Amino acid sequence: SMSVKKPKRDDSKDLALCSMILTEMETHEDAWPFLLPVNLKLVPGYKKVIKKPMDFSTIREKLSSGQYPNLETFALDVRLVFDNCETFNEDDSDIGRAGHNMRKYFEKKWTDTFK
Repeated sequence: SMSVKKPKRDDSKDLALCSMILTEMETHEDAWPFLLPVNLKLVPGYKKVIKKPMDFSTIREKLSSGQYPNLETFALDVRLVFDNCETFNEDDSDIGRAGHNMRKYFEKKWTDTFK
């Protein structure tokens, strides 16, 4: 509360480390469904159903331009990519499987780097 603070967690490396995690996600073989924004002209249903589209390129731009205030807002956008994928794709599809794999991969790197 006022004039009463928990000890300062060092956050000075967070930007660099989120950038490393994102690089690893970008270079995974199963990243291909997530590298670019879904083309809303060419994919029926996407625009109406997926209220907040997110992809890796868009995360990378946000990251590089100071649009994440902290490491939790970065993790929210990454999870959004996988939650959108589950909303629109069958579990038993190549894209559906890709999204499960990528989410598992991300969650391990996140825990190992920060928890």
